[PDB]
Amino acid sequence: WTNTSGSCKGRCFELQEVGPPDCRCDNLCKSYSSCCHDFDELCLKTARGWECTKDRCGEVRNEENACHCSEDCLSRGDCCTNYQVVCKGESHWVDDDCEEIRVPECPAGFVRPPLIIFSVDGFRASYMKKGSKVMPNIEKLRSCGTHAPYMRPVYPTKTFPNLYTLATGLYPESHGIVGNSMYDPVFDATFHLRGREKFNHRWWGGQPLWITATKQGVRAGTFFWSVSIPHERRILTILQWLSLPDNERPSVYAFYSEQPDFSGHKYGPFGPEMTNPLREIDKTVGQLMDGLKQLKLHRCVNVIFVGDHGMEDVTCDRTEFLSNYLTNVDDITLVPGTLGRIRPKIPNNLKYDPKAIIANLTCKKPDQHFKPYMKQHLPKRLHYANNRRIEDLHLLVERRWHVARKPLDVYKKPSGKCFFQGDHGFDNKVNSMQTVFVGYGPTFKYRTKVPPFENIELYNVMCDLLGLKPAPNNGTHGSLNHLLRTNTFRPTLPEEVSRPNYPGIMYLQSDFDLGCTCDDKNKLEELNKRLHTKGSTEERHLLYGRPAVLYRTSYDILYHTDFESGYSEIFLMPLWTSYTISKQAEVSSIPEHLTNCVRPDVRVSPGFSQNCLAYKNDKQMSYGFLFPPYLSSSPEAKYDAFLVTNMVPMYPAFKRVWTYFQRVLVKKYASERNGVNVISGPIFDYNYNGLRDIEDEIKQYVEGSSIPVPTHYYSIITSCLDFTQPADKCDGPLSVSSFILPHRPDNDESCNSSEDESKWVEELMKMHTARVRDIEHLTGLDFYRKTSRSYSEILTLKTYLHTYE
Ligand SMILES: *[C@@H]1O[C@H](CO)[C@@H](O[C@@H]2O[C@H](CO)[C@@H](O[C@@H]3O[C@H](CO[C@H]4O[C@H](CO)[C@@H](O)[C@H](O[C@H]5O[C@H](CO)[C@@H](O)[C@H](O)[C@@H]5O[C@H]5O[C@H](CO)[C@@H](O)[C@H](O)[C@@H]5O)[C@@H]4O)[C@@H](O)[C@H](O)[C@@H]3O)[C@H](O)[C@H]2NC(C)=O)[C@H](O)[C@H]1NC(C)=O
Ligand SMILES: *[C@@H]1O[C@H](CO)[C@@H](O[C@@H]2O[C@H](CO)[C@@H](O)[C@H](O)[C@H]2NC(C)=O)[C@H](O)[C@H]1NC(C)=O
Ligand SMILES: *[C@@H]1O[C@H](CO)[C@@H](O[C@@H]2O[C@H](CO)[C@@H](O)[C@H](O)[C@H]2NC(C)=O)[C@H](O)[C@H]1NC(C)=O
Ligand SMILES: [Ca+2]
Ligand SMILES: [K+]
Ligand code: NA
Ligand SMILES: [Zn+2]
Repeated sequence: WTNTSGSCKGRCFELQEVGPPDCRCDNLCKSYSSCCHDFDELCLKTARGWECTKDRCGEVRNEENACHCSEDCLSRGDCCTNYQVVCKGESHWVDDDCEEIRVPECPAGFVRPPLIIFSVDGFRASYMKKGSKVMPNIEKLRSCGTHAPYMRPVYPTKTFPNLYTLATGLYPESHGIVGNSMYDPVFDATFHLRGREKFNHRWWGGQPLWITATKQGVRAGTFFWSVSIPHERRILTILQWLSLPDNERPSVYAFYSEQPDFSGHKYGPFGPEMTNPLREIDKTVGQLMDGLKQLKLHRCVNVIFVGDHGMEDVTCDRTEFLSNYLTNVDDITLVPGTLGRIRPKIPNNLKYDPKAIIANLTCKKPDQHFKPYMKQHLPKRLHYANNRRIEDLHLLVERRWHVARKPLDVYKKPSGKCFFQGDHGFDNKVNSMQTVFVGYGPTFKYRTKVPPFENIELYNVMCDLLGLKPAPNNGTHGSLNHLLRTNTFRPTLPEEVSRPNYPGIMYLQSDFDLGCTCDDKNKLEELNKRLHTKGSTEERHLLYGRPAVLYRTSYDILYHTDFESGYSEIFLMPLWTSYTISKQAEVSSIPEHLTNCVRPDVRVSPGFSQNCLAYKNDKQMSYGFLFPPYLSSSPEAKYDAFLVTNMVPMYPAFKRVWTYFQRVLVKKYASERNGVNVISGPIFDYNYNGLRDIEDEIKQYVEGSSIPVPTHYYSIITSCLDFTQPADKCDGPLSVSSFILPHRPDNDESCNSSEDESKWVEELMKMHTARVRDIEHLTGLDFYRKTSRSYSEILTLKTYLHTYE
């Protein structure tokens, strides 16, 4: 219980931690119904508005006013933000020319540049195009400071998961806020935007910036504002805080704006009605900057202007209804809209039949505007599976569409129209969902554009800007060093844990009883005394050094004319297979007599090899090769491609994808990019946590054997950023794209897979694009260790995501 009888006198927006039975006066008390009885009259003053007027200059101080224009206001930090402009002939910050801030210029008493995070809800990246015509203050931050053309949010692209991601550097599956609404089957409770439940700390995991700061003895302003506090008051409060005594003043502040999200929902992202909301946000920014200038802090503070997600054209007319697919939608609960999450309406209902539901939801309309996934089958880049609050059954919705349970849930007006024309929440690589980032201040670079990056990266950077050590998170610390003038983070290469063996030719064909047969032989190669020696293999095919193995295991480096690989004696297959394909490379066939050819590898003991018998006996599982016979450099070299040490288990369904990739796409990449270097390999993620499985976690083997089946196959395709130089002779920055393809028994994901592979395989691969960094997590390997670039540049490269938008 809170004793509301107390008073907020001399306590307004106090940074003091106060709890029951004492009443509060902080910027969140209203949200807790714990404000002292006079909080509003003493703390939310509104008299005379938010701006000084000529007739107010030098006034007698009336403590009833919202903000002051009296002579003493400056030293009290009470002035309306335009005080000096109206009353002292100064210029608005926005009218001042941009000037490089080479070192912080702070009043005495400031030991470090404060950080102010200015978050705008639903600010689509492309809104920035509206330029100084609409947002002159924001355009000055953007053009003069450091900006990205856009920033990638996390899925789902809604506000709660994104704001907490920004605060923690964690994926939603790790921090717990996996949606604006969610049900936790252990709590048996439902979290909603509206309601008290969300205030319960049990929902919020990880360690958000304000906690990290506090634990390390750095003072944080309040990172939450009750909706009833007008933005002008929030700004005045931050400026008031900044004027506090040296020993009370916070180092980090957060402003939040609910716009332009709401206007976007109402009017759509391209409505003429969006201009007004944008003007208002810009005005608020101008208040902050004017205020800062008044305080002599405009060349002292670092400011981050950042959005949580974008906004797409979505209207009532574009709603799919589950009732068109399912017989009883009244027995399920659906988290709806721009994503779908499905569970039984009655928790734990025994009659719930997810296999039958998914079957009815799979490719049943030719223009179907969503796709069902068991969560473990969602593209790995989304990192949306490892949490009990994430339903097993998910619907990825097509941009511009909604999914609903039944037409009852949709409310057309007499106009046949809906009240909303905008929404968001879709796949985070969708263009419309991209949001904004600008950094401005002494620690950021001047007039610099940086490539787009993910919002999970910012937590490390804000820690850097505040001299803090970040809690464990999903950012890659250093990948954003290029945004900063100073306070960069010097990364260190992870230490290799397992050294490879380099087995020579040791066994005889006679030693092998694996059930493998090859109808032909290359007897010439038996005469090559230096067969499979290093030679020039590593320098042609392993361009960026061997991947470091970062866990305890036993593996062999194997050399070949056309490829090199790191063969695991434990998983019975390569951890990685690396090869270079030149722009002019020739594609050839697998000779008919070699169709079913598999050859024992005399470098590796029979006990550490797969056996073809398992494959012959398993009527569902077939096999493929990591280095493709199609790209052999000669008929003689092609024999290497059929070694049992190049073989991996693949469902025929998957082989349709993989063969198209091996035979058609790699060459196409080489042709388009002036040669490519390829590293491919297996991934084991049976418990869908985005991390390499230990042996105990692998749950499927080839029939009758201990050959483990990968849940995915990866490929990393590198070339020279400067496409005029061949991949193998590159002098500068690299260009990379990667994939993590799901290894599945069918192609149900691909509604057109009945057609030729040229009609559907690439579409599938684009959906499963990935960062090299994703693959590192899933494999425990570390790539690009030997290059001519800085470690920081490599880190950036590893976080790159080729989105194909
Ligand atoms: C993204 O980055 C994060 C952070 O580094 C990585 O997540 C970490 O993964 C490691 C390795 O598996 C886990 O280590 C295990 O930790 C457990 C117990 O740890 C407890 O205490 C820690 C530290 O105080 C705390 O962070 C953990 O919090 C989890 O559980 C809370 C209560 O349920 C929950 O509120 C919170 O959201 C978080 O849940 C998430 O993680 C758990 C697994 O712990 C998972 O089941 C859940 O679905 C969420 O994903 C926890 O109380 C030890 O017993 C083990 O021995 C082991 O050391 C870390 O716990 C985990 N940290 C966090 C915050 O998630 C991700 O792997 C990385 N992702 C990728 C793809 O790289
Ligand atoms: C709730 O708050 C009010 C105001 O703080 C408390 O009223 C005071 O009670 C003390 C103790 O009897 C008196 O000496 C003061 O005169 C009261 N203050 C005023 C301004 O009237 C009240 O006691 C609190 N209720 C509790 C403690 O449960
Ligand atoms: C999947 O869709 C089929 C229709 O294609 C549904 O089949 C109906 O089944 C009910 C009994 O469950 C029958 O009375 C109807 O005659 C069937 N419809 C038709 C037109 O064949 C089936 O119910 C759906 N299953 C789920 C899980 O929703
Ligand atoms: Ca795993
Ligand atoms: K088979
Ligand atoms: Na299909
Ligand atoms: Zn919204």
